[PDB]
Amino acid sequence: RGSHMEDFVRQCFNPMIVELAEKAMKEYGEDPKIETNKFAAICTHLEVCFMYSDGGSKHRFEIIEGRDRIMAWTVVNSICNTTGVEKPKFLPDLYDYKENRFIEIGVTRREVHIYYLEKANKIKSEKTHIHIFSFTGEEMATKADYTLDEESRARIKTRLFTIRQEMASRSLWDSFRQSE
Amino acid sequence: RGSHMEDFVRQCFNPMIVELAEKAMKEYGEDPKIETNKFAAICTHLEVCFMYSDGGSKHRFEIIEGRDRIMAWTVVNSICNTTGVEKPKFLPDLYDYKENRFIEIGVTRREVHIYYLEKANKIKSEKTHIHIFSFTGEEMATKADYTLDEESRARIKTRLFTIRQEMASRSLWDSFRQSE
Amino acid sequence: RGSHMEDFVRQCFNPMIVELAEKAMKEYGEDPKIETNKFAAICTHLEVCFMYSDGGSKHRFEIIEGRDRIMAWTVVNSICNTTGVEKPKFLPDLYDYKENRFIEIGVTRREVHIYYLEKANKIKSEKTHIHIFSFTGEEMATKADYTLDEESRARIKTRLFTIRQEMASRSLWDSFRQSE
Amino acid sequence: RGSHMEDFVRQCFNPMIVELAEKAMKEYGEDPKIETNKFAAICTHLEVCFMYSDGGSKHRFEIIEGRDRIMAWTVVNSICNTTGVEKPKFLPDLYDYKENRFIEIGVTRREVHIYYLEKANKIKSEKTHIHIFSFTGEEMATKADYTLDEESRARIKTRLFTIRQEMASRSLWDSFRQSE
Amino acid sequence: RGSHMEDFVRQCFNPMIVELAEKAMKEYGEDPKIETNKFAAICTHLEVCFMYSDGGSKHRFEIIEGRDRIMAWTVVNSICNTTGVEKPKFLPDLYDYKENRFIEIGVTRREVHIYYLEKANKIKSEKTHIHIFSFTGEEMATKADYTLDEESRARIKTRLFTIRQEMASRSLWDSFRQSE
Amino acid sequence: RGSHMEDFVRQCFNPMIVELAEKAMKEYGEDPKIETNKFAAICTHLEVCFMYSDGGSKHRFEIIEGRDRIMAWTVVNSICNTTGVEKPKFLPDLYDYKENRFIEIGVTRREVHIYYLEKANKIKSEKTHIHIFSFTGEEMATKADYTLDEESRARIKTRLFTIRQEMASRSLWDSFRQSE
Amino acid sequence: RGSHMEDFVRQCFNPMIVELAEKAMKEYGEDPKIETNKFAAICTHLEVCFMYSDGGSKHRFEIIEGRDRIMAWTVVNSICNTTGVEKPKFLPDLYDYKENRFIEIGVTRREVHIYYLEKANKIKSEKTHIHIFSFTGEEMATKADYTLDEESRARIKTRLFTIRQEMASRSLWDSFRQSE
Amino acid sequence: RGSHMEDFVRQCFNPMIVELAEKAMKEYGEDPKIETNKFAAICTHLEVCFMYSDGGSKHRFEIIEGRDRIMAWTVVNSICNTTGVEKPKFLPDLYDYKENRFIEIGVTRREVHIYYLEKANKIKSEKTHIHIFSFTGEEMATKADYTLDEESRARIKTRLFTIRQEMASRSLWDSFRQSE
Ligand SMILES: COc1cc(CCNC(=O)c2nc(-c3ccccc3C)[nH]c(=O)c2O)ccc1O
Ligand SMILES: COc1cc(CCNC(=O)c2nc(-c3ccccc3C)[nH]c(=O)c2O)ccc1O
Ligand SMILES: COc1cc(CCNC(=O)c2nc(-c3ccccc3C)[nH]c(=O)c2O)ccc1O
Ligand SMILES: COc1cc(CCNC(=O)c2nc(-c3ccccc3C)[nH]c(=O)c2O)ccc1O
Ligand SMILES: COc1cc(CCNC(=O)c2nc(-c3ccccc3C)[nH]c(=O)c2O)ccc1O
Ligand SMILES: COc1cc(CCNC(=O)c2nc(-c3ccccc3C)[nH]c(=O)c2O)ccc1O
Ligand SMILES: COc1cc(CCNC(=O)c2nc(-c3ccccc3C)[nH]c(=O)c2O)ccc1O
Ligand SMILES: [Mn+2]
Ligand SMILES: [Mn+2]
Ligand SMILES: [Mn+2]
Ligand SMILES: [Mn+2]
Ligand SMILES: [Mn+2]
Ligand SMILES: [Mn+2]
Ligand SMILES: [Mn+2]
Ligand SMILES: [Mn+2]
Ligand SMILES: [Mn+2]
Ligand SMILES: [Mn+2]
Ligand SMILES: [Mn+2]
Ligand SMILES: [Mn+2]
Ligand SMILES: [Mn+2]
Ligand SMILES: [Mn+2]
Ligand SMILES: [Mn+2]
Ligand SMILES: [Mn+2]
Repeated sequence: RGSHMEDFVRQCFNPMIVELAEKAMKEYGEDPKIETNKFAAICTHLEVCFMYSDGGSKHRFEIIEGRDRIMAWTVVNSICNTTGVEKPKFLPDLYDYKENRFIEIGVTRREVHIYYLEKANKIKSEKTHIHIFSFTGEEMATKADYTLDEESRARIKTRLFTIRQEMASRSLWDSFRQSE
Repeated sequence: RGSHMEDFVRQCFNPMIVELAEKAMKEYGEDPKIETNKFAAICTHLEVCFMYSDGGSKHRFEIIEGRDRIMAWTVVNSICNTTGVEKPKFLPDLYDYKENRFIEIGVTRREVHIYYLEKANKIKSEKTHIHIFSFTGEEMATKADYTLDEESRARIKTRLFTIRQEMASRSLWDSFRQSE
Repeated sequence: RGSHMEDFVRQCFNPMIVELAEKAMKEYGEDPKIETNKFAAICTHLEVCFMYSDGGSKHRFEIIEGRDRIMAWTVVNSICNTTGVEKPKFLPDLYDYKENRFIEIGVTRREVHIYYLEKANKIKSEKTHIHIFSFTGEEMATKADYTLDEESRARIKTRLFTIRQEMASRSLWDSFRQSE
Repeated sequence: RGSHMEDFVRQCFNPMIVELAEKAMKEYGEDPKIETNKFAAICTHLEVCFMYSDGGSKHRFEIIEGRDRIMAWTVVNSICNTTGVEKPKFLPDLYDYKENRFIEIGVTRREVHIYYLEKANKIKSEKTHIHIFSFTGEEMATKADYTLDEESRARIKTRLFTIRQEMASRSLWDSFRQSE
Repeated sequence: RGSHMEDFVRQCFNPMIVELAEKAMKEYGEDPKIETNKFAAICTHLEVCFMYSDGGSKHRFEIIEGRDRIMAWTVVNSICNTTGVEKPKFLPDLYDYKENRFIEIGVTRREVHIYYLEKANKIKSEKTHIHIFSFTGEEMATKADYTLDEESRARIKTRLFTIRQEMASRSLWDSFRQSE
Repeated sequence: RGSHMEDFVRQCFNPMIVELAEKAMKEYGEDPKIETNKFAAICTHLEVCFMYSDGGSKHRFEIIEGRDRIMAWTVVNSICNTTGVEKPKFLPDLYDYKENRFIEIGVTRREVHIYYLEKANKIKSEKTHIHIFSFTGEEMATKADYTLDEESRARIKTRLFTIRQEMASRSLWDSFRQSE
Repeated sequence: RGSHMEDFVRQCFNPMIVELAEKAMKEYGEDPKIETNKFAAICTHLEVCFMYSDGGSKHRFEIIEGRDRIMAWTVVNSICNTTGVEKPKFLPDLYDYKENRFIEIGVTRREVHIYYLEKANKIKSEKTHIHIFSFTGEEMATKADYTLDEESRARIKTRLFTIRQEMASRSLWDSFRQSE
Repeated sequence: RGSHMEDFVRQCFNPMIVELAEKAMKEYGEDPKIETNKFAAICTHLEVCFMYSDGGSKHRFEIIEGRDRIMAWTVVNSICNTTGVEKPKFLPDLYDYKENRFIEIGVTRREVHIYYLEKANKIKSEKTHIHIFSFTGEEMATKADYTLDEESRARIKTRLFTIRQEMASRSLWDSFRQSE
């Protein structure tokens, strides 16, 4: 195939992140060698999810994203059958042991307002918290509750804009934006 | 022997946990290859004990469980001869340097109410704190003092229900429950 | 799913071997959680291939098995376009830099005579060397040329019979044999 | 070349620090083998920058110094395009996610009063925070805001005076002072 | 020589601790193979010093003990020439960046009251803080200021009584006590 | 218990060797804390077995000693069912893939002539090769076939005499000799 | 800059190789970010040099390439002043302790005949051995003496053709060939 | 002290070598901080001894140099009491299990002829093999038997001349030569 995007994704993200995004796509019948613009998105979404859980206390979050589909639903059941939160219809990204809610992390190339509206329409669970990030530096969260401290969220926005700059420096950003 | 339980225990728990539970059973004349349902219990009890001490401050707990019988009693003596707490009749699991008391950790497959009553009858030391966990997500502690924060205890309950789900997914949970 | 085979495969083989066999099946639309008898075969075939290359000199073999389908064909092309050997129709397992030939490694649960005959009918390349191993301790190679020393091949047969014993000790061998 | 300074710098500083200072000089057309007094300064400035970021919270600082010139400006842009701080004219050393400002770290062999005055004249950005350290144990910061706790800044002053003592013990301090 | 004490010291303490105590004795013309009772004391004193600095914040303490005689005095000078504290007459064990004072750590086999009185008579520096521990579980500190939290000091007392029990279990404690 | 032997064994042998000898004794109902003279023998026998297999080629030997009783018999069966050698009545120490025979390694504190005669009377398998070492530097092997090169066997004799010297230097050798 | 070549070079070669080629170019006033086609050549030449020394015995070769210019000439002097070989006019790549000669390794994108002729004209040292490799699988060496075994040289040719295939798969080979 | 030699020795030799030479001098009442020219010699002698044993087979040599005085004599006794070689009067450097003799390694700054004559006069053991190296590239061995292959000895001579060049590049060689 030989995509400049694919080689950039392998140089941009940590090797363990690339491996999980590969397993995530293959589990859903997708090839990172051809769906390279996607490939960059699951890597980006995975890193943001891991930096998100890195914020806060040690035992605060339970990481759902990055596990296999069967195991992620197993941990979701264990969380629901121990706390009492209703089972979400779709797989969330994290669970906040401090606020007692599931968190859906979103990373958008378009306006934060549109994605969240698209995400909120999907999740009929209602109780699931939504937190959206953009590649321009904006963010949007449910009830204006941004969960983490400002410094942890600012670190995520900075990294997102760095991925955007490195992509545009290789003339790959325009195709990345016009693909979501 | 070739027990599905034994292979599940080795896949479910961290290798160091399995090694300590093996040494614990062998020290008391028990073979994990035949007493597989037990084998899963010492592993579960060991992990809960280690996640428990992982909660709280750095120097808060002294881990008694997981040591050899002679060395565990040596540390118990050192704690008693330095603080002044009475020597317990039976080996506890942890010592809380913050609350100045020994902690007995229990993990039950039956109702939390029965196990604690069974545990409290045994410990005539009285001063020893009891903290029970169940595979269904409930917990019971002495004087309603649960020692740790809610997030640390919720992480233990979630892991316990995951072990239950993985066991039932292999048709091994029913024999595990009807063996305590 | 919860298969005793799946847990045995994870306990029997080295973790890196299990990961490569997982990626190998998923690349060809197969799930190790349901195709557990297969899952044990790619792991077994992978280990035999790696012990095979472990025999002989340092730079003797080029390992084709265990790579992704695209990369394995890239190395096959490089070997053909540098030595002059004809491109095989199917992906082989190794290349012998000493004998200047590709090697197809086979591991059979049935009689070695049948598998090799089945393998030789497939490879019209003719030049590709075939080396078959069985779980009973027999082996068969092209032109009676067994490539490696007797000690290296004996180590492979011993390991194969150990996998057979561990499988039969868990009542999983009968289903493994009646599935090839 | 064979400079006593060069061998002292390699023995005094951590190997990773020496490698970054080497790459920093070579990127700007300087050879650490001849510009040995300089070589000791970029190493010293690099370590102080890393101990500075080591103070405070986990996600507090973004380390600009120690990166390549192109990548450091990329992170500066990402910070400016996400928070809104004006782009500084010169490359700073850190960014404080807590106070929302860039920090310029200075290490002087002369009086702290002169260096800061020289530094403040250069940075027309105004918003950039300046923090100066000396090899005698004094420090000077903008608006008397020293950012970190006293213990973290005291650790930096102690290390600086140790470098001075080790240098003077080798008769290399006098040439180091008369070279800034 | 073949001393039971020497083999116990190597089994009781961490290997890095044993190496530093060896270098400490040899620097002062002492052989751990014959002065085995001493050998156990520098190891004990070294571990207590390291557990002491392990208490408190990250940048709180500067470890003087465990360095070579020349380097320890270099760091003492740097601390004195940066904070302003008077140079102590004898080498202390730690410096408290929080309380701005040097700390002398003592471990006694006799009554805590006698050792501290012996230590206080030696240090004419006056400003140096003294903190004594005993193998029986008692402690004594200057101005009743024990610097660390109760849990960190209780961990040190517990370890000291464990060393006493292991020594007495080998009939080596009586000679250890009658040698200070 | 507090045995000088036990502390010497932990200081003399590599930690992994001590762990295997511990598991070996406990599997056969023996406590290394009281049976200390024995404890030194399984450690010595284990190291000699590992240095023995270290001699020769890479795939030459299959290590039977050091495995659990069930797994060692599994590998013995695999070797017998693949080569054709008769199943030995007692567990041997190694299998020689080069000479096609099992090897029984013996380490004696008495005369090599007596032990081998005692060993040969036990093994009715006849085909099993016997190789005896002594703590004085002598050795005896079946059919005068010493399997390995002279340098590898000389390294084993040297190590054995070093263990003897270290034991006698602690007045533990006399009890060690009068206990076989 | 954002070159597809630069990202491919970082994905194709081992990270340590990329670091040495970076230091090699910067030492000679070249930037791998703009001279990307070159950047791929020093990486390729470096790997071939390291695989070359990997062939043969343990102490056979002394690696000159990959060191700094000053240190490489130091080792060249030591080799000349100990064996007696004349000092070469230009820095070679290796020294063969077996054949007692320096080796110049060449990797060409054009015909092997032209490069060697260009190389031989440069080296007036005459005694220096020349060994050329091409990306098509051919090789040329002085006096038809190819130094290493066929398997080691075949491994180098295979890797070279793999780099060519990966480059052409990204449409970067044509610019790579038309740049030597 | 601050010696350019001391800093060069720490930069020139591997850290483990420097630590052993430090322990070797301190065991004999010598300080590497003042006896810096010596300090460079024990490091040089230690490395040559380790490269010497690195030549030849795996179990060929027993390394005597680099151990403590008591332990080195213990291994010497074990070698003498197992092979039968007479106990040497002075501590040798290695034992050759292949040739059955002790080896004394010498490194001279003067003529090889003088040192060996000085060494041979000392060793009345006669059976001990002597092998001398010089910093100019010459060597001298007993009975013209140089033990190792030419390539292994040539690697030692090359390293010795590199140490000489690095020393002379720092104006430290002249004092090093005029101190033996
Ligand atoms: C759809 O196929 C895949 C499925 C998974 C696992 C489940 N998906 C998520 O969890 C998830 N996916 C996305 C996402 C990413 C790229 C394109 C489209 C979307 C919608 N954005 C999230 O925020 C999120 O949480 C992983 C990779 C895939 O390619
Ligand atoms: C009984 O034999 C063993 C003894 C030990 C060490 C001492 N036991 C405990 O500390 C302990 N045991 C249990 C426990 C676990 C399984 C079945 C029955 C019980 C009662 N539950 C605890 O809560 C606890 O603290 C370890 C493993 C054994 O199999
Ligand atoms: C078929 O789907 C898969 C394909 C691959 C990669 C290509 N296959 C081989 O290379 C290969 N496969 C087998 C094999 C293994 C199990 C069942 C059936 C067979 C026929 N036996 C070989 O000897 C061999 O060389 C890996 C795992 C798969 O499940
Ligand atoms: C000038 O050439 C180099 C440039 C860099 C990168 C950019 N420079 C800094 O960031 C920087 N330099 C200095 C500095 C250090 C030594 C002498 C003179 C000065 C002025 N003091 C800082 O405080 C600082 O922030 C690194 C090493 C160089 O040699
Ligand atoms: C005296 O010779 C040695 C000197 C040092 C370094 C300086 N000494 C201390 O720092 C120090 N020594 C002791 C100490 C320990 C054992 C016996 C007697 C005493 C008095 N108790 C401390 O509290 C302390 O701080 C180390 C080991 C020695 O053997
Ligand atoms: C007997 O109980 C134990 C059993 C094992 C495993 C099986 N035993 C051997 O394999 C084995 N034992 C011995 C041996 C060692 C000490 C005392 C007596 C003897 C006779 N000498 C061998 O040469 C040998 O091969 C390990 C440790 C034990 O304590
Ligand atoms: C003399 O004091 C020390 C003793 C030792 C251990 C025993 N010495 C040797 O083994 C040894 N010494 C030397 C040597 C080295 C420097 C100056 C003088 C000499 C004569 N040359 C050898 O060849 C050798 O074998 C180590 C370091 C010392 O400083
Ligand atoms: Mn998700
Ligand atoms: Mn999401
Ligand atoms: Mn317990
Ligand atoms: Mn319990
Ligand atoms: Mn295949
Ligand atoms: Mn195959
Ligand atoms: Mn800067
Ligand atoms: Mn600065
Ligand atoms: Mn002290
Ligand atoms: Mn003290
Ligand atoms: Mn045995
Ligand atoms: Mn035996
Ligand atoms: Mn070159
Ligand atoms: Mn070249
Ligand atoms: Mn010597
Ligand atoms: Mn010598």
